[PDB]
Amino acid sequence: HWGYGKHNGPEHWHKDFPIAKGERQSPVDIDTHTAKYDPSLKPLSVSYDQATSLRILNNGHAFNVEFDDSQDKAVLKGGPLDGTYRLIQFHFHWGSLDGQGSEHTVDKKKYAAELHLVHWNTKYGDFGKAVQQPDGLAVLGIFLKVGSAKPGLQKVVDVLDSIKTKGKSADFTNFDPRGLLPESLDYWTYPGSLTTPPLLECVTWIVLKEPISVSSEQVLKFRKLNFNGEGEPEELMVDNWRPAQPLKNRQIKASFK
Ligand SMILES: Cc1ncc(-c2ccc(S(N)(=O)=O)cc2)o1
Ligand SMILES: Cc1ncc(-c2ccc(S(N)(=O)=O)cc2)o1
Ligand SMILES: [Zn+2]
Repeated sequence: HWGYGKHNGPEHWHKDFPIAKGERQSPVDIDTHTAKYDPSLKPLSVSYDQATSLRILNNGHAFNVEFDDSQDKAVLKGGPLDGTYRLIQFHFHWGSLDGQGSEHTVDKKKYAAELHLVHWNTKYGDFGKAVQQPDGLAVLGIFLKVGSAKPGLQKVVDVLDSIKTKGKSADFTNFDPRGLLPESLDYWTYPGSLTTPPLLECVTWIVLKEPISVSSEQVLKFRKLNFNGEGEPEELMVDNWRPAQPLKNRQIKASFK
C-alpha cells in the first residue's frame, strides 16, 4: 500500500518500514564542495556489450526494463566496487514538471528525472540474497535534464503506451542500455539504500556527474503512464521520487578533481 500519494507517500513509509529512518538511507543531496576527491577510486568498468533485455513492466511504482541476469552478460565492476555486479533491471524516477523528479540532488538542484541501473553482487548468487547484504547491490544513477532528445531512449518511450497501467508488461528484447549513458563516467559514490520500500541498506551508490539530455516530448510520455491498474480511476505516474534523506555519518567520494 506504500506509494507516492498524499496518504501513502515517503512521509508514511517508516510506519511499515522502520529502516526509513536508518543510518544509511538514500537518496541524498550531493554537496559538490564537501565531496572529497579520492585518487584511489578506479575508473568504472561498464560492460554491457552482451546485455540481453527481456521485458518491460509497469509495476505500479515505475517501469522496469528487465535483463537476463542468469549469466555475467551485462556487468559493472571497478570504481568503488569489489567483485562483479550483474545488471538485473533499469528504471527511472521523474516529476510532474521539469523542475523536479530526480531522487539525488546536486547542491540542492533537482533534475527532471533519474535513471537507475540496478546490479547485484554475484558473490551472493541471486538478487534476493544480495539485498540482505551491505555490499549486495550497486546502482548506477544518471540524471536526466530536458533539452535535446536522447536517441537511445526512444525505443523505451515508444513502448510505454502498451504498459500504461500497473501489472502490464511487454516483450522488450534487443535493447542496448549503452545508449542511455553520458559521455563521461566521472562519478560520486557513497553507501546507501534502496530508495523505495523495503528501503534495505544494501546499495553502493554510483551517481554520474554528467547528466543525459532527453527531450520534453520524451519525458511527457513518461508522465502518461498510470500508477493504477486497468479499469481503475486514472492516477498519472508522476513524482515517483523519494526526497533527499539525512547524510548522517557518511562521506560522499568523487572520482574526479
Ligand atoms: C488510505 C490507506 N490505506 C492504507 C494505507 C497505507 C498503507 C501503508 C502505508 S506505508 N507505511 O507502507 O507507506 C501507507 C499508507 O493508506
Ligand atoms: C523488493 C525489491 N525488488 C527490487 C527492488 C528495488 C530495486 C531498486 C531500487 S532503487 N530505486 O533504489 O534503484 C528500489 C527497489 O525492491
Ligand atoms: Zn530507483
